[PDB]
Amino acid sequence: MFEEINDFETAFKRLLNEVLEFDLQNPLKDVKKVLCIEPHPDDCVIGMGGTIKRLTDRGIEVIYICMTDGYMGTTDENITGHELAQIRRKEEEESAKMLGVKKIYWLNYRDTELPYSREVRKDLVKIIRKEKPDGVFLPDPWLPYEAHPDHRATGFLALDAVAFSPLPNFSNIDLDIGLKPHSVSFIGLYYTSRPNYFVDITDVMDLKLKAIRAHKSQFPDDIWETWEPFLRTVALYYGQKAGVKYAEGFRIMPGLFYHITPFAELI
Amino acid sequence: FTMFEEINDFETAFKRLLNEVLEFDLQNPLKDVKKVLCIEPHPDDCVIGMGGTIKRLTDRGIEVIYICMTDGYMGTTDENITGHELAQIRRKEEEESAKMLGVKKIYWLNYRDTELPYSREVRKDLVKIIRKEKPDGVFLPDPWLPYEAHPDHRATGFLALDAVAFSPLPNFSNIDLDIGLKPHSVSFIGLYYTSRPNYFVDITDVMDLKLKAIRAHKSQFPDDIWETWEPFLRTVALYYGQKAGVKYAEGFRIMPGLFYHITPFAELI
Amino acid sequence: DPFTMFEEINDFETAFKRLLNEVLEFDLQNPLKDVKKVLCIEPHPDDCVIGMGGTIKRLTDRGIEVIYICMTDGYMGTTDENITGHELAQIRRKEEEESAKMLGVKKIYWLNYRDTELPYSREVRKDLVKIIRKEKPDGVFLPDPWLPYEAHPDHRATGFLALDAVAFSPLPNFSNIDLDIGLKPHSVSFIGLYYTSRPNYFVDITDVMDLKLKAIRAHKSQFPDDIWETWEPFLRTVALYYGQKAGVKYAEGFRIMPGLFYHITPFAELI
Amino acid sequence: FTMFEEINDFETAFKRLLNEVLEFDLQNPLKDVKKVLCIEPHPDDCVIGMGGTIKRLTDRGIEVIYICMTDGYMGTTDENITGHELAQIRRKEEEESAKMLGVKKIYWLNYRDTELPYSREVRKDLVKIIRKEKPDGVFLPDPWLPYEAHPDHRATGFLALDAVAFSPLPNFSNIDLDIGLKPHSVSFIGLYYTSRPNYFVDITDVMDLKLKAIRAHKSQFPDDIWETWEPFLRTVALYYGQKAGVKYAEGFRIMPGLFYHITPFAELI
Amino acid sequence: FEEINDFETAFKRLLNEVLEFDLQNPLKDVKKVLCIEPHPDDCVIGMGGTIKRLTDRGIEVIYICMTDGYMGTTDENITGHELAQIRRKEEEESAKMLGVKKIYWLNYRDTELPYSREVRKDLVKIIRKEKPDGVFLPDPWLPYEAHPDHRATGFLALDAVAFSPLPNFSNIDLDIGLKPHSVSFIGLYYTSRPNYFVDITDVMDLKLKAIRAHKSQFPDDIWETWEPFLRTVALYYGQKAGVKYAEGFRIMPGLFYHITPFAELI
Amino acid sequence: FEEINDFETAFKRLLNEVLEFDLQNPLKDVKKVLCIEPHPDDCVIGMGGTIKRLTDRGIEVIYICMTDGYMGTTDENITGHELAQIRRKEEEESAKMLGVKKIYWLNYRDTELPYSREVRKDLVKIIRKEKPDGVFLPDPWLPYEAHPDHRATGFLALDAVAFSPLPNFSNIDLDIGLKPHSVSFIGLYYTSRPNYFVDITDVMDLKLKAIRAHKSQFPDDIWETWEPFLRTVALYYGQKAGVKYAEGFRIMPGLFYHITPFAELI
Ligand SMILES: CC(=O)N[C@@H]1[C@@H](O)[C@H](O[C@@H]2O[C@H](CO)[C@@H](O)[C@H](O)[C@H]2NC(C)=O)[C@@H](CO)O[C@H]1O
Ligand SMILES: CC(=O)N[C@@H]1[C@@H](O)[C@H](O[C@@H]2O[C@H](CO)[C@@H](O)[C@H](O)[C@H]2NC(C)=O)[C@@H](CO)O[C@H]1O
Ligand SMILES: CC(=O)N[C@@H]1[C@@H](O)[C@H](O[C@@H]2O[C@H](CO)[C@@H](O)[C@H](O)[C@H]2NC(C)=O)[C@@H](CO)O[C@H]1O
Ligand SMILES: CC(=O)N[C@@H]1[C@@H](O)[C@H](O[C@@H]2O[C@H](CO)[C@@H](O)[C@H](O)[C@H]2NC(C)=O)[C@@H](CO)O[C@H]1O
Ligand SMILES: CC(=O)N[C@@H]1[C@@H](O)[C@H](O[C@@H]2O[C@H](CO)[C@@H](O)[C@H](O)[C@H]2NC(C)=O)[C@@H](CO)O[C@H]1O
Ligand SMILES: CC(=O)N[C@@H]1[C@@H](O)[C@H](O[C@@H]2O[C@H](CO)[C@@H](O)[C@H](O)[C@H]2NC(C)=O)[C@@H](CO)O[C@H]1O
Ligand SMILES: [Zn+2]
Ligand SMILES: [Zn+2]
Ligand SMILES: [Zn+2]
Ligand SMILES: [Zn+2]
Ligand SMILES: [Zn+2]
Ligand SMILES: [Zn+2]
Repeated sequence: MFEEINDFETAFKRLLNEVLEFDLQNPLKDVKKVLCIEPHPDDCVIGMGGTIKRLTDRGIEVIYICMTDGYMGTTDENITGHELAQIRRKEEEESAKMLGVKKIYWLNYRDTELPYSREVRKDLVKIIRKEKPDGVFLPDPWLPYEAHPDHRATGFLALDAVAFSPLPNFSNIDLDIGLKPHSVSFIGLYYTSRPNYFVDITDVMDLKLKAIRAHKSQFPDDIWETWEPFLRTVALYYGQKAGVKYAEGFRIMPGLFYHITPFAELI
Repeated sequence: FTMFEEINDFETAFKRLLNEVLEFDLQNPLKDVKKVLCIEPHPDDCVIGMGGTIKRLTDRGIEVIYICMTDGYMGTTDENITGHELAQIRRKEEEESAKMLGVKKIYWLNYRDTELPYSREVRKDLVKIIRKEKPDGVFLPDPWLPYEAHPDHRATGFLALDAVAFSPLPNFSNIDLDIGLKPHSVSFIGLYYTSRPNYFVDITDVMDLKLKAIRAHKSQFPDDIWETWEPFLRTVALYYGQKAGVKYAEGFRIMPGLFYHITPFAELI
Repeated sequence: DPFTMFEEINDFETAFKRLLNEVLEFDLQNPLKDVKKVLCIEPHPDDCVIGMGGTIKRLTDRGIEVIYICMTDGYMGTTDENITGHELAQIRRKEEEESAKMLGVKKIYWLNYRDTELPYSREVRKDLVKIIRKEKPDGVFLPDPWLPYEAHPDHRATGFLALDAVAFSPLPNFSNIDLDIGLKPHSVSFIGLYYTSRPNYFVDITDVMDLKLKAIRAHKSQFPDDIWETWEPFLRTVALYYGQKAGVKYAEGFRIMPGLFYHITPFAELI
Repeated sequence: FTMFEEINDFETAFKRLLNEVLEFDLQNPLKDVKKVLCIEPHPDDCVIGMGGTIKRLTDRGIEVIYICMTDGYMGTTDENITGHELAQIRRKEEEESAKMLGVKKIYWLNYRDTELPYSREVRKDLVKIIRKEKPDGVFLPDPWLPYEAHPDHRATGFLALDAVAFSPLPNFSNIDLDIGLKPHSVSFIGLYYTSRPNYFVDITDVMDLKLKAIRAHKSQFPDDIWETWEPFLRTVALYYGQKAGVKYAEGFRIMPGLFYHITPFAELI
Repeated sequence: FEEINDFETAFKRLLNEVLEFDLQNPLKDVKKVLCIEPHPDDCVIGMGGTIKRLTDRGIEVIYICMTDGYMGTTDENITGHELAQIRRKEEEESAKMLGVKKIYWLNYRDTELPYSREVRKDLVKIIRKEKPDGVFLPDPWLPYEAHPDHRATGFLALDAVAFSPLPNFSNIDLDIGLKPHSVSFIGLYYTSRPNYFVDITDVMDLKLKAIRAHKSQFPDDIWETWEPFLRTVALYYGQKAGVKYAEGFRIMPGLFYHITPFAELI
Repeated sequence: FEEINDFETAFKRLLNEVLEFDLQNPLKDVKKVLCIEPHPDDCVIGMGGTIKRLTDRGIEVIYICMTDGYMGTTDENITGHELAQIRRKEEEESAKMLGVKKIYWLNYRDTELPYSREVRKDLVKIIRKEKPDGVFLPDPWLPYEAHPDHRATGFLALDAVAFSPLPNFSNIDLDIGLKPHSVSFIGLYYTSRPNYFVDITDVMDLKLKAIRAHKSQFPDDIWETWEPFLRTVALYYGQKAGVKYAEGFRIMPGLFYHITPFAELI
């Protein structure tokens, strides 16, 4: 019912606490397996590398999905995109090990050329339906001034895949060959400007930064002079709001708030 | 009139632009509207979004036509219902919901749920209807609604605005003209499902009919589901209500046509 | 980048100020310092003059080369049932050539994608990069694709495509045939967003306003007297909005940020 | 109509299928046709392809409507003519060519020369017209013409056949119905520009008018060009002529609608 | 590695010795086949007789239906959504009459079947799961075939067969269990250039009854024209096979579907 | 001279006098040609012999490779990214053996070559720069060609040739220096309807060695079947040219690629 209620603030608090059982305090309660979905090789480590270490240690299985092949990411006129792909595959495998990640799916869409297509949704759902994960981390597609199409696409496609994985009529051949529908229990947005849940990474920062530099191709010493200070400044932004030094921010909301929720911004 | 060049305050020029130049009436914005389109992504989006307001407009004697972008093919967790069945069902569910609110005509584009293109082709389909029904008003979902993760919603919002904007251009889908349909300018644009509403409608009296017209969509709202949705729908009506100083309201964003293009102060309404 | 350790910082506000001033050398005060050549990228014929026509005059006068890229052909922009889109294109080409001269713009590239039908495709990125790589410009102006309530697809597309083209122009693996036929990669030094609701850098145009408005009306097809009764007051009201924030009468606003902030920068909004 | 199962020769069943079951009339195939569409990829394709036949049909009192798929934007080597100019020009050139042959109405889709999609959207546009003009006949270029390297031609051929086939299905572009246009079945399909024609038309009397109506397209045929095209166009008319036992003829391939689907003996006509 | 100097010699040696191409008994070691149909009814109309004979000889036959049949009615009262639901049941009944147990439905909309990468990926996924020995698909080179769903299905089928064995193609299929697969046999049905026939004179009455199972597609109005047609087709194929009623197929070695200028000579 | 009443007369006069079509020595004034190949190896397999002979007679030959060869291995250990890198080196070595110095790589992915406007624009850009006299491309009408990248390359090549001289097509090409260009000669390789041949009996062993340069595509397993095939192809072409081993091409006037119902008669 809820007919008896006359205040919005009352109905809001009752909707989150009683109806949805939304737990912002310990939101990872029953999570044994998560997917981290990264646009490019290095996006998971840069975005939430610290948190992935902490989850790996607490004994939680972490699987990467890498949307693109990193083909474009060099100014060096001597490295063909084909070489760079081969390289950045090895660089992610090394970064992965340092953080405790064992499995990585490679979609192999070309860097800069990631469709916001039905086909890519179907690919992501196939994996979600197989690995039956409890949680999914994906980049916030509403991050202001994000000018990289592969990031915007990955964010939207991830949410669509999460939302449609439980619908048996969606990519129905997945069912006809064994894969049953699946509902993810937890959705975390990384790389967000409106985080509502933080993770202290002050202890783990040095490992995070070493696991980033594992991506040698992306971070020679030239480049690293600018990126190290940046990455620290990011951790401090998140830290300020979490009252620690170095933190990683995430936006966590109930699945319901990703649809026709005009008060979604109030968490 | 007197010279606009003479103005030195923005606040002055702004108030003069809205009141004198545009004649923008936030007070009674539906003044001369005899016919409106409500554009819904899925079967149930009109009734959930602005079902109350549709009843009130139907009663005040205003013709209300639905355009449904998709067929609802995907919207069941029941492994026994093919998308083809569910479409057939949700067509009947919208026809029943429609009658309860006083809506007589519904156009079905029949784009598949989850597979609504943001294509030129879909704009052409919407314009064709607008040009035929010559409506005074169009309601459509705010495509800028924060955290809206459903592509069919984002698409419908953008496509609707594009269709409104391009319906009056004779060079757009010119075959429409060559077969009878003359260009048309809509007089009124309302965004429903918005987090930035500037105009409200008391629905406290009509809430029980609205909720009954939602449950008409049996396939979407068994009792399991309805335990969570009823409280939600009420919480939404209260959010809108708070800002309108009533209990249960429906919010809309209404702006002048001009503000949907290169208007850096559009947010200030 | 002096004596001090970046690890030793415990305040965000400190690290932020040090990132912008020392690491990035971000100059919001005089951001155009060493710019001899800019591209202005416009969705339709008239978008450059309406958006930043004043600023283009001032840059032309200070001796800076300004090149237009026009994404579309303006084919759709008339209610007159007698003008075919093919006529209107031909017309608006001449109207932009006249507007261009009044502002000191000599070169204009026409992509000739049809008005209302501008793809957000790879192909269009390749076209923009080709030009950037040829003209090796120091600066690019493009419309803010995050402008609230912008309902025109050609505007949203142009904004995104422009940023992508800027970002990918320096990657030799992107449209590699461009290289194989002479065009070397290029890094733009400056990015300005026009038509933005979050400007951080202004330009007094109070002196230039009357020329700007005359250069807009050069687009006769788009601004008969009927229409102009509503647009003149609007355009002035816009200049005042920007003016208020710049403490002058009539200004043009731009959003200028470091290249890095267009990617995974959660504090990008704080500028 | 008497006892099909007891046939044991193919040749018998074939002759009975064409004569009795389909009533296929290769002799006088235009019997009851009062209105036809000629579908041309570019401005000039109808006059070059079947200009003579169009004159003869116009004279015998039959209404002939052009559909032009593209705008001709690309068709000049002159570095001074923008595609926008050339479109405007070739529109006037087709209007003058049209009058010389007795054609009053022309639909312009305005897809750009070289950029004609083989999309669903273009089928929907063609069906809209077919459903309005309710024509008895449609002429379109044979998409199986060997070594045809122009995509706009291949596309137009396929799209035309699809539009003919789908015009009578009420579930196809259903909004067409919801706004007045009822389904329509075309009675006659003619392929022009074909290497396997089965029906000819003497144009020996009309040739000089045809050639004058081609040159109406000044932009496409200066004197330089015309030195090579006039002899070509005559050589084509002779190829068709040889098979029709006249001097100058126009060839068409006419088959029953059914043979455009899963007909392994389609080639035997 | 012979320096042979006649083409006719090298040709006969290529087919018989190098490729072991058996036009005589080409189904030798086939325990499982896919029949790929554009629309519900295309398998039964095309090769319904042959499917019965393969079912009886104990061979597993699986249907893949590309489209939903949404468009296939002139009746202004039947929504495409109804017609889909109906034609699903009609194919299930037709299927049983011929001994077909499993049917995959891609549910691409009738008239709207993309020739996209995405559709290739869908077909490969199935091929890689069912590991079939054989695939039947409609000849995309059939002259005057004006139905896009048919042309598309033909091309997509061949592409799927060709790419199913490449581990780099739709690599996620592998990462979740499905290993690459090489089909051993490719049959084109609905072809004007058949090189292998099947007597269906005994089975014809069942075939025709299994077609009429598709009530929506064949009321009595329509059936007056289709029955004679379907018989005339069987006779065309029959004439070349020296029986009354036959079904024709084009069977070639995998290799001949690529850069083979003498492919036509079989 | 309108007053002709035989077709055969007008036809012979059209080819000889009006068009000056020279099937006898069609390469007369050609100093530079493009060979357009779908995959790395398609030029050497298709017309490798002819490329050697043109290189020797002092004619510049440039390759355009549409795809990256990413898919072309059954080996589950080679990522497509590795295979691309490899086949680049394999084509560079094959190229040198035949006298080819320059190669353009479009880097569209194997199996994923769009028949898009964008790809036409890419090909025209090159044609307009290199101003070649001749272009060789695979016959898109080759019967039973089931590889989409081949069909696409054929069509795209013809479109690029046809549109390179139109200043309104990809107009930015002009605005940055590249003037329009008309190719003088079009040769279709990999065709079943050739009208012009080239003896390669002398060059065969080099051709075959230049093919095997593509190690990734031709281990010894594979080569057992391909060597006999490649010889059988050369013999097919040879038979019609009255030599042992030949390469066939279809050469027609530019005009015959449009609305020419007698195009087949050459
Ligand atoms: C798009 C833009 O202007 N921002 C730049 C980023 O694109 C860029 O990120 C890197 O871009 C490459 C090009 O596509 C990618 O291959 C690479 O994966 C990606 N790296 C990350 C961090 O995801 C960064 C750093 O090069 O600079 C921005 O300015
Ligand atoms: C996108 C997301 O994660 N949010 C969920 C919504 O997608 C979902 O909305 C319903 O989605 C179906 C799938 O396409 C539609 O058929 C149906 O019309 C739609 N309902 C509405 C209100 O339009 C809702 C309901 O399950 O839950 C969200 O969390
Ligand atoms: C309502 C909406 O979505 N936007 C309208 C605009 O379309 C329109 O702007 C003009 O649109 C034409 C059609 O695409 C363009 O050709 C024309 O250049 C464009 N003008 C500018 C400034 O770029 C305006 C003006 O009528 O109204 C908007 O509301
Ligand atoms: C495909 C090819 O290379 N053949 C040429 C034709 O494509 C070409 O056709 C002409 O193409 C122009 C640009 O697409 C069109 O504007 C023009 O209408 C069209 N001609 C006709 C009569 O349809 C012809 C003519 O230049 O030459 C062929 O060689
Ligand atoms: C293009 C044309 O004129 N040929 C017609 C066929 O397209 C048509 O095929 C039928 O099309 C329906 C709509 O796409 C399908 O639902 C239906 O399954 C299909 N029939 C078969 C046997 O597959 C046929 C039959 O109406 O008539 C041709 O003339
Ligand atoms: C389509 C089909 O069934 N025929 C096969 C050909 O497709 C195949 O060609 C090869 O395909 C690979 C995958 O795309 C390519 O990487 C490779 O370049 C290509 N070979 C050539 C000659 O270019 C051939 C050989 O693998 O076998 C046919 O059976
Ligand atoms: Zn990234
Ligand atoms: Zn919805
Ligand atoms: Zn504009
Ligand atoms: Zn043409
Ligand atoms: Zn069919
Ligand atoms: Zn190849």
